[PDB]
Amino acid sequence: SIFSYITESTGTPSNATYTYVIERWDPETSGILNPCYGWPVCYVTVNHKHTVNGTGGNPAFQIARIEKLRTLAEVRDVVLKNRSFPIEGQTTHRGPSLNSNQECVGLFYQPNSSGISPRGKLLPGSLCGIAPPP
Ligand SMILES: N[C@@H](CCC(=O)O)C(=O)O
Ligand SMILES: [Zn+2]
Repeated sequence: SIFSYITESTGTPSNATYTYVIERWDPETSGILNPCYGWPVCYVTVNHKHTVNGTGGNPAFQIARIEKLRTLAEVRDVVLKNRSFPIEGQTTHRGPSLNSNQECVGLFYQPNSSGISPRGKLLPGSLCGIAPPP
């Protein structure tokens, strides 16, 4: 799984600044495929749930192009090579009202590198608000 959690949500449900931690991404040993393999363009990003359905907002930043990577394990290899973990920082949400159970910052896949991301979703196995085991 991919473990991330928000440690502070400053503001209101519809206008918030999140402080977050993406703490750990466990090895990918079950053969899960990259859900955006074969798209013309796909990014893995740090992004947040923007709607009640969990679709992506404006990403904090993009980590890598991944549309040529067939498996989720290959995506993990590229993310862990290019970013030291834990990934920590802030991002912002302005849009639909989200309660704490609807807030989440994590690793999204998406075709766009900036702007609201209706086709962006958390990568498979993303856990929001749950700490990893020691
Ligand atoms: N930077 C955008 C954030 C949009 C979002 O919630 O993804 C704004 O403040 O309008
Ligand atoms: Zn948002």
